[PDB]
Amino acid sequence: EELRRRIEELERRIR
Amino acid sequence: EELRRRIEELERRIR
Amino acid sequence: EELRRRIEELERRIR
Repeated sequence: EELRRRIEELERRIR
Repeated sequence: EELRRRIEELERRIR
Repeated sequence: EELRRRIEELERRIR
């Protein structure tokens, strides 16, 4: 969950 | 693999 | 650590 949520937040901003 | 591939796709776009 | 550090480097650039 920890790293998944951080990836998900980056994806909203970039993709 | 799941999270690795998503990081790899973000890296292509940013770095 | 591997994937964490890569996420951390992306976060510095985006957020």
